[PDB]
Amino acid sequence: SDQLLIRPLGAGQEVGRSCIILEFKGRKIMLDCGIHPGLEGMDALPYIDLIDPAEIDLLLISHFHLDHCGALPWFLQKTSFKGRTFMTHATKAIYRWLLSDYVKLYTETDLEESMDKIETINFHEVKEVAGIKFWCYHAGHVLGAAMFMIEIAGVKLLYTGDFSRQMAAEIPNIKPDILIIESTYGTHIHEKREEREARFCNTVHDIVNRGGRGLIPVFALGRAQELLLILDEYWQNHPELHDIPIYYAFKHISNLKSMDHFDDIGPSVVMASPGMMQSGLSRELFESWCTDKRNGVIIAGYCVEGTLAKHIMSEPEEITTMSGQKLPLKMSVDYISFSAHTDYQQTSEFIRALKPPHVILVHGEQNEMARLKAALIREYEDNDEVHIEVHNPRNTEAVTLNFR
Ligand SMILES: [Zn+2]
Ligand SMILES: [Zn+2]
Repeated sequence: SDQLLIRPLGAGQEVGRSCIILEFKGRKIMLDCGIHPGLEGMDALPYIDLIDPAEIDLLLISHFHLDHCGALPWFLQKTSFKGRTFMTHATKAIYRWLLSDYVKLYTETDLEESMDKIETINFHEVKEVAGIKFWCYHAGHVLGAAMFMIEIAGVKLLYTGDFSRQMAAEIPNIKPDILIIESTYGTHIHEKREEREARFCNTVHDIVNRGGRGLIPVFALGRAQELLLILDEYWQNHPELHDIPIYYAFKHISNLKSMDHFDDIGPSVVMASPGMMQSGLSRELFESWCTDKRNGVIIAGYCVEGTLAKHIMSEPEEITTMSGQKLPLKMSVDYISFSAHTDYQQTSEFIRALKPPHVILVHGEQNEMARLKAALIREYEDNDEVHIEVHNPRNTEAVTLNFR
């Protein structure tokens, strides 16, 4: 029998800095290498100290979001890592653009110097490195997102990275022995898409109707363009809103460039990034509008601990200006999901289709992940013909499996 070891260095019982180590029959693989959106500098990095970069044969990146590849430039240009790295074409493209803008660990120089060290891979195409065969499936979630299936000595493991089944994620016909899957939404169930878009539109409407400024923080394109389509349509069907502008930083939406390139007048809707409001325009606008109860913000994506958007949802009496000033939070705050992750029914169905004897949960808040684990254990705790062990390792903790 051969022993297989899986160990999160990031995203273990948390969302952020996804980086999971896999060790089997002499090979070592790293799955993702991102940073924690809610942490600063070196503290926002996975615990790559526990390992020797030089011993990593393969590095696979699921998608372009920062919590999955935010720390790559650093890893590639500042450690003893001399292995091979792979991404899908689109992922790599958006990588340079996205990580660059992130540069407001490494520098613009390092990023451009890592591009050469990153190989691309097409979907449904088998690649081989050090006796490790791998290929990817569409993950849904975002453009270019991939779920890597890995095979070593006949043992197969599927890593979902981040995925959605609502472009929908493919369900592999090839059954893996091990499944590493995201736990973002835990046991939550997503509300009907139509009810979601209606509540989103009615909330935006309420804000501008009372003379308010409505802020909609969004990232690169995790749903940005989709929301613009929803609002524009709604505006078309409501002539009484034609004089209320909608800016994006279509027939009713105009593009904005900066807080210095737009007039902040009467009621309006402004969709700006970053989605989690740590800095940038979304944060500046929030700081300029938070004291007026007529205004409102609508968080349309999942927000990691440590971020302003997440804190705002706790409905604090006051907020902290980037400059350190204290401002009262009077604008309304609403949360309507559009982050594109699977909910419990979708995760459950995915796992039921593949029936992996071993399921390893990552990328989920501790408590959310614990309920998912329990609910999954409960699902197969009844039938004795399907044995599935669910693991929820903390960062640094290893899961050990023996094969053959
Ligand atoms: Zn993601
Ligand atoms: Zn993620």
